[PDB]
Amino acid sequence: MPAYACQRPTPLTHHNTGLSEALEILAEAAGFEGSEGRLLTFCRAASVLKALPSPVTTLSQLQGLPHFGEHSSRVVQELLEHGVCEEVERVRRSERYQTMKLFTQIFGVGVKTADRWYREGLRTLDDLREQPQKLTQQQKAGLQHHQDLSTPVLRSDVDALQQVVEEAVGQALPGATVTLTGGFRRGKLQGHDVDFLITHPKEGQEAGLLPRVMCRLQDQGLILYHQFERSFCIFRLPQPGSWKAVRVDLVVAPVSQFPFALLGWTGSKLFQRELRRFSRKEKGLWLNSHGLFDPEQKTFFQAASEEDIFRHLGLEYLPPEQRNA
DNA sequence: CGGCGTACG
DNA sequence: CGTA
DNA sequence: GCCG
Ligand SMILES: [Br-]
Ligand SMILES: [Br-]
Ligand SMILES: [Cl-]
Ligand SMILES: [Cl-]
Ligand SMILES: [K+]
Repeated sequence: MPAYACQRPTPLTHHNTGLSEALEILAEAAGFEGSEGRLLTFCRAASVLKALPSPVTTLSQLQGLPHFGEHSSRVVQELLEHGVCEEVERVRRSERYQTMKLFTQIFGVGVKTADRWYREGLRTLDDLREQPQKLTQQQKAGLQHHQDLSTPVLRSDVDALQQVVEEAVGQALPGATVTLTGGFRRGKLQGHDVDFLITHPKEGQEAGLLPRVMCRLQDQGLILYHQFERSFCIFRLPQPGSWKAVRVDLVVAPVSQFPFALLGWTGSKLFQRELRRFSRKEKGLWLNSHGLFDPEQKTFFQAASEEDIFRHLGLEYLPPEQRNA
């Protein structure tokens, strides 16, 4: 079992779901306390279990697995022996965890803001609504739309939405294309946001495109909230006899960068962090969603495909549905 | 022990 | 600070 | 918390 998540296929559904969920509770709780290293270890350990070919039934099966040490192994041991891990349950029922989780679900609210509100004594969404002086306009929109944004969108919704986005994009710039990225490209049937990547086959024609797209979507009445090359929005999505708010991200890239942007926005979040860590630490190359830089030659690798990028990093190709780290 | 994605709004 |  |  290789040490980086980008070195191993990770499917969306797997054979260790309960174990991985428990470790991800501990990862989440570490992040709420600002312990990013511990968050990464617990996330990586969870992802190792997602990549295994069969269920873990005995503690011996953890021997030699990367990112399993004393703590993660004890968590698994307790789940295997008793069906529950006391540490995980203590986290689940703690006021700190429950409130930090609730607050960081709000669009516009990160750990730092949530922690500040927690220390100020706030605990519920209504607590925040009663103090609107404390909220940015972004947080006000996230709070108003929180209920809708808590419910998953289906792939059928995504497809109808893509058609709406494509019409606006085609008026903004004929020939420009829209590609579905994010979790739905990785095979999810349900999800909580929708990601689209926009480009044009003629290098440079995409300059200035995103404002033109947003203005047209706004004119069509589809934008419930928006604040360039990335737009993090709340869209109005049709529902039987009504509608609901959905989180939608729109990104523009020049076609020369499209393989890097697609690889970037397809995720998963942990996959991306692991891939960029691997690139820098193992290959000495600096990766982002624009390109791949050799700091010794001071050159950029001109990729024509995601397959090109994996080859250049010396990795076996992973299709998007095996990037669910 | 140091390191832990790398950007953009 | 927030977003991915 | 774990790797190297
Ligand atoms: Br590609
Ligand atoms: Br980036
Ligand atoms: Cl830490
Ligand atoms: Cl590292
Ligand atoms: K948030």
